[PDB]
Amino acid sequence: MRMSSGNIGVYKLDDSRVDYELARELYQNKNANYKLGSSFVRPIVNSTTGFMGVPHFQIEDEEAQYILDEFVLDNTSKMLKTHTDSLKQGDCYIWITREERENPLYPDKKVRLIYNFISPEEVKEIILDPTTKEPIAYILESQNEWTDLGENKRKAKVKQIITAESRFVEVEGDKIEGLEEGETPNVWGFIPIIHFKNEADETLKYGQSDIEPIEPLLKAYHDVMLHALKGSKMHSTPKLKLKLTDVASFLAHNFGVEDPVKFAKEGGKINLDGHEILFLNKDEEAEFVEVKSAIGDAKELLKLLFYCIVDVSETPEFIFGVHTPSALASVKEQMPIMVNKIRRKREQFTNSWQLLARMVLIMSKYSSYDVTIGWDEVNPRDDKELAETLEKVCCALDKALEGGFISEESTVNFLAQYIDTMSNYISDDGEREGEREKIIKTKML
Amino acid sequence: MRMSSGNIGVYKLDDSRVDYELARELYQNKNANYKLGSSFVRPIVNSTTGFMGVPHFQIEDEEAQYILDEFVLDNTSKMLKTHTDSLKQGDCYIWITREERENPLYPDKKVRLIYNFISPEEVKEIILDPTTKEPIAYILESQNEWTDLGENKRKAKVKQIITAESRFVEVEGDKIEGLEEGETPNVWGFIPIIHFKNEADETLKYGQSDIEPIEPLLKAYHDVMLHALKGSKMHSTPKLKLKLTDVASFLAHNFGVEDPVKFAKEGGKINLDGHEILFLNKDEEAEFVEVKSAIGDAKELLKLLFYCIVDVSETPEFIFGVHTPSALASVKEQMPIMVNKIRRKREQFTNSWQLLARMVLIMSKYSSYDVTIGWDEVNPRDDKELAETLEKVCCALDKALEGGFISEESTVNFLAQYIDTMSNYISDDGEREGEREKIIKTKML
Amino acid sequence: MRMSSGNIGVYKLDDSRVDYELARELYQNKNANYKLGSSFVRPIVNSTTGFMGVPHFQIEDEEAQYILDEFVLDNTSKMLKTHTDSLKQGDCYIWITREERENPLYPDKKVRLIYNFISPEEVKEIILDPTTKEPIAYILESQNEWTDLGENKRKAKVKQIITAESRFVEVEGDKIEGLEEGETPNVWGFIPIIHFKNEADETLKYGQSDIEPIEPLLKAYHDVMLHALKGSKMHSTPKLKLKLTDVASFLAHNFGVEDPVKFAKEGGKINLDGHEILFLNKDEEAEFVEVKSAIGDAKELLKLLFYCIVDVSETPEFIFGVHTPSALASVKEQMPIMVNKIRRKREQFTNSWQLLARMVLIMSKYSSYDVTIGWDEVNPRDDKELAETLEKVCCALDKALEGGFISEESTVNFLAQYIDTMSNYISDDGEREGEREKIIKTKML
Repeated sequence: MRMSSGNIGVYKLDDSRVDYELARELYQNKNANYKLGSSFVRPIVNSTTGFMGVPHFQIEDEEAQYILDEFVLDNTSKMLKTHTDSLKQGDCYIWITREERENPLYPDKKVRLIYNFISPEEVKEIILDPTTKEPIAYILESQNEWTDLGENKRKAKVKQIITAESRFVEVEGDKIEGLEEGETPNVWGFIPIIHFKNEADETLKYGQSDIEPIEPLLKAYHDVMLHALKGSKMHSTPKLKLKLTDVASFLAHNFGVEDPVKFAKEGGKINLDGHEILFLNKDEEAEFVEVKSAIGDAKELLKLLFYCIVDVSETPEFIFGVHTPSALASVKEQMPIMVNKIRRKREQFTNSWQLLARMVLIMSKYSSYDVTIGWDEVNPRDDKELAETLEKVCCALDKALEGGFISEESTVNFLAQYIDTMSNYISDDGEREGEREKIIKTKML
Repeated sequence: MRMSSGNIGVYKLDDSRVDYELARELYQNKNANYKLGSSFVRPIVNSTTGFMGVPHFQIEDEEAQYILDEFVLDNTSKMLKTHTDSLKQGDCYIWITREERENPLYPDKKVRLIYNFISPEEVKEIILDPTTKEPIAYILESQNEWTDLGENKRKAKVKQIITAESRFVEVEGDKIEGLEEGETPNVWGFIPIIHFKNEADETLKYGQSDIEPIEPLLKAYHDVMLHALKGSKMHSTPKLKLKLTDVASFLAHNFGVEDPVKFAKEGGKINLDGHEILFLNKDEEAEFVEVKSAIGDAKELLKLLFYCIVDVSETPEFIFGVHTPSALASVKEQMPIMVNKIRRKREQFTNSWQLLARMVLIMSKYSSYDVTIGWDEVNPRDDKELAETLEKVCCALDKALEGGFISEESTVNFLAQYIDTMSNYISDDGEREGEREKIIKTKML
Repeated sequence: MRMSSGNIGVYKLDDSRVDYELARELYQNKNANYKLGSSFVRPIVNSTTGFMGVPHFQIEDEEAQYILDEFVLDNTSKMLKTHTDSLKQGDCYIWITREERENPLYPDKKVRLIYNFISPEEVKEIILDPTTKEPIAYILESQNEWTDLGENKRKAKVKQIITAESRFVEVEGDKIEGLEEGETPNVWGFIPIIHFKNEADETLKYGQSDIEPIEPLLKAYHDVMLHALKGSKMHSTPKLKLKLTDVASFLAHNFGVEDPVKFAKEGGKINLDGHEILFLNKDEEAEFVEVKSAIGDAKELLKLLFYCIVDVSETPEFIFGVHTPSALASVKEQMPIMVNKIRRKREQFTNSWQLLARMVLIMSKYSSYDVTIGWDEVNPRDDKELAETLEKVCCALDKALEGGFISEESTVNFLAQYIDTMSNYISDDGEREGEREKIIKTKML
C-alpha cells in the first residue's frame, strides 16, 4: 500500500527472538493448543532438512581439504542436526572447541576439535558492533544441575562471556571441576562460536523458525478440528427419542429406576444391547432424532487451511499426498520445485558454513582459506547419462584437431565431475564415502 | 510466535524420560485405552527400522576390518534390534562385554565380545560431565527374580554403578554365582556402555520416541472409533416398534411374558426367526424406527486423523495403501521420499555406531580408529545399470590418452564400488553375503 | 508420553508367555468368540512363513558345509515347520537328538541326528543364568497317554529336566521302555535343545505370537460381524403387516387356526407359497414393514477394522487383494514392501539358526563353526539380467589392463553368485536343489 516519504518511521533493528520452547513443543506436537494443528510442522522441517545435504567443503589446498573432510567424517550428523535445529528454532549456535585431553577411547587422537552445540536458550544476548555488525561477545547463561558420581545432588547457575581475545566464566553455586573460574585467554583473536541464522533478514538480529508463518494457520486448523470432534462426539450418534404416556412408570417398569432424579444425579447410564424392540400403546411414539452431518462445513474449511499451510511453506505437495493422492503419480515431475526450494534455502546457510570451515582451518599456513561449498544432489544425476555425455564428448573430441589442447583440460574436468558424482552414494548423506574410498585406495595402493 | 529477547527464563536440560511401558504396550497394541488407536504404531516403527538396514563399518586397516566384519556377522540381528529399540522406546543402551569363559558350545571362539542389551528401565540415572555432557558413570538397578536349578525360587535385587575407572556391583537378596560383589576394576579406562539416542535433542537427556508426537492423535482415533462402534452396536440395527391397543395382552398371548416388569428386570429376551407376519387390529400400528447413520460423520474424522498421523510420522503413503489404493500405483515413485527419510534417520545413530566400532576395535595397535560407516541400499541401483556405467567408462577411457594414469584409479574405484553393490545381497540384511563370499573365496584360493 | 526421571519402577523381566492353546485355536479359526474375526490370522502367518525360506547354512569348511547341507536335505520341511510354529505360537522349542538305532528302513544310515520338536506347552519353565541369561536347564513336562501294540491303554505323566551336564528324566505311571529313568549323562556340555523366540524383546523372557497385537481387533471384527448377522437374520426379510377388522376370524378362515394363542405356543409357522392375493374389505389394510438397510453402518466399521488389522500386521495388500482388487494391478510393485518386512523378520531367527548350524556341526575338528546364513529370494533375481551383468562385466574387463588380476577374483565370485542363483529352483523351497545337482555332477563325473 502506498505511503508518502515523509510519513515513515526510523529504522530499528529487531532484537526479538523466537519462542524456542513453543517451537520445540510444536515440533514435538506437545502444545495443547496446537496438537491437532501442528501435524504439519514435522513433515515440512524433516523434508527440507533431508533434501538439503551437508556442505561439501572444497578447497584447492590439499592439507586444508584433508582437514575439512576429516571434520566432515567426524561431524556430518552434527552438521545435519545443525541444519534441522536452525530451521526448527531459527537460531542454532555452534561452538567449536579444541581439547587435548587424554582418554583411552581416543588412543591415536590426542587433539580433538569438538563440535559442541549451544542451544538458543543459552545465548541470553549477543554483543553487536554498531558499525561492521560482527558480533563482539556472547553472554551465555545456563542452569547446570547435575548428579554426583556417588549420590549428591549439585546445582549451579553458570554464565560465561565469550569474547574474541578472551572468555570470562563465573559460576554461582556448587563447584564445576571442568571449568576454571575467572577469565582465561582466547588462543585466537576471534570468537569460535558461529551463529547460524535461518531465514536471516537485514532488519532482524536473530534467525527465524520456518514454523512461524504457518503458526496462526496451525491454530486455526487445531481449533476447527477440536470443535468438529467435540460436536461429533456430542451429536454424531443418533439420540433415540420416546414420546411416552408416563415417563416415570415407563422407566420403573423397564429398568427398575424408581428414583429417576437420583438416577440422573448418579450418572445412571442405561444398558442397551442393540437388539431392542418398542412395545408401545396406541398413541405412544418413538423416533430417532438424527442429524444429516454433525460436522457441518468443517471439512471444506480444513481443506482450505491445509492448502493455505502448504502454500505458505511452499513445499512440493508429494510430501502431503495423503490429502491429494494424485500428486504421487509423478514425484519426479515435482522434483524441480524441490530443487528450486532447496537452492533458495542452501544460500541461507552456505555463507555461515564457509565461515565455519574457515574457522576450522584456522583452528588446526594453508595457501588459502576461501572454501567453496558444494551440496548433495536433490534428485540424483544419472551416472549412465553422465557416462553417455563423457563418451560422446570423447568421441566428439580428437576430431577436427585445430581446437587445441584445451580438450584435455575439459576431459579431465568432466572425468573429475563424474568421479565425484559416482563415488558419492546417493542413499548415503554427505561426501564421507568419497573420502573413505580415497583413503582405502591410498592405503591399498 | 515472536517475543522480546529479555523476557525468557534460564536454560535447563530436561531429564524427562519416555513412558517405556506405555510405548511398548502401544507397539504391541495391548493398552486398553489405545487398542484401536495403537494400530498405526507398528507399521511406522517397522517400516522405519526396516528401510534402513545396519551400518557397514568401513576401515582401511585389514585387521580392523576383519574384527569389524566378524562382529557384524555375530551381531547383525542384535544391531537391527538396537535400531528397533531406539525407534520404539526412544532410548537404547548397548553393553559389549569381553568374555573369555570356556564352554564346549564354542570350541574355537575362546574369547567373545558379548553384545548384551540394557533395558531403558534398567538404568535409573546417567552421570554426565557438566563441561562436555560426556557420561562419567551409569546408574543401573534391576530385580533379578529367578529360579534355582533345583526347585527353589531366588529373589535378587541388584544395583551396579559402571564407571570408566571401575565397575561397582551390590546385590540385596539371594546369591548370584556369576557376579563378584563390590568394586572390580575395568581393564580399560572407558565406560563399556553406549547410550543410543533416538531423535536427539540438544536440550534433552534421553532420546525421543517417534511414537510420542502421534500419541494424542492415536488417543483421538481410539476415542472416535470407540464412540462410533458403541453407537453402531446401540443403534445400527433397526428397532421394531408396535403401537398396540394393549401391550400386556399381546405379550401374554404371543410370547407368554405373563409378568413383563419381572421379564425386563430379569433381563429375559424373546426369540425370533425373521420369517414373521404381523396380524394387527385396525387402530394399532407397527413400523420400524431406523437411523440414517449410526456413525454420524465419523468416517471423515477418521480419515482426517489418519492423514494427520501419517503427516506427523512423515511416512510414505504406500505403507498405508489400504486407505489410499492409488498410492500402490507406483511405489518406486514414492521411494525417493523413503530415501530422504532414511538419509535423515541414519545420521541419528551413525555417530553412536562409530563410537561402538571404535570401542570394539579398542576392546579387541590398529593404524586407525576412525570408522566411516556405509549402509544398506534403500533403492538399490540395477547391477545392469552399474555394469553399463562401468563399460561406458571403460570404453570412454583408454581414448584421448593425454588424461594420464588417473583413469586407473577411477576405474579400480568404480570396480570396487560395483563389487560392493553386486555382492551385497539386496533381500538379506547387512553385508554377510560379501564377507561370506570373501572368506569362501579365500579358503578356495 | 513424557515423565520425570524419578517416577519409574524397577525393571522386571516378563515371565508371561502366549496363551498357546488360544493361539492354535485362532490359527485354526476354532475359537467361538473369534471364528468370523480370526479369518485374517491364517493369511498373515502363511504369507510371512512362505515368503521367508529356510536358512542357507554357508561355511568355508568343506566337511562342515557337507554336514550342513545333509541336515538341510533331511529337515527343510521341519525347518519350515519351525518357522510357522514360532510365528503362530511365539515360542517353538527344537530338540536335536542323536540316535544310533538300527532298523531296516535306514540301511545305510546307522546314526541319525533327529530333528525332534517340543511344543511350547511341554516347556513348563526354563532356568536362566542371572548374569549371562543363557538357558541353563529346561523343565519339560508332558502327559504321555498311549496305547499298547495289543489292546491295553497306558497312561504316564512324564517330566524331564534337561541340563548341560546331564538330563534327569522321571515318569509317574506306566512304564515307558525307550526312556531310562533317572539321570543320564549328556554327551556334550550344552543342552541339546534350541529355543526359537519370535518377536523377542530384552524385557521379555519368551517370544510372542504375531496374532496378539491384532487379537483385540479380531474380537471387535468378530463381534461386529456377529451382531450384523443377527440383525440381518432378524430384520432383513420384510415383515408383512395386516391391519384386520377381525384377526381371530381371519386366522381361522385362512389357515384353520382355531386357537391363535395355542398356534403361537406350538411354534406354528404358516405356509406361504409366494403367489398370494389379498381380498380385504374397505377398512382392512395390508402393508410391508421394510427397512432401508438392516445393517445400518456395520460395513464401514468392518472396513475400518480390516484396515487397522492390515496396518497392525503391516502386510502388503496383495495378501488381502480381495477387499481392494486395485492392489492386484502390480504385485511386483508391492514386492519391495514384502522384501522389507521379510528382511526385518529374518533377523529375528537368523541368530538362532546360526546357533543351530554351529550345534549341528558340533554334534557330528572343522576349521570353523561360524556359519553365515543366506536366505531364499523373496522376488527372484532374473537370470537373464544376471547373465547380462556377467557378459557386460566380462567385456568391460580385459580392457585397460592396468587394473590388475583382481578381475579374475571378481569374475569367479560373480560366476559363483550366478551359479547359486540359477541352480536353486525358485518355485521350490530351499537350496536342496543345488546340493542335489552337485551330488549328481560328482557321481556322473
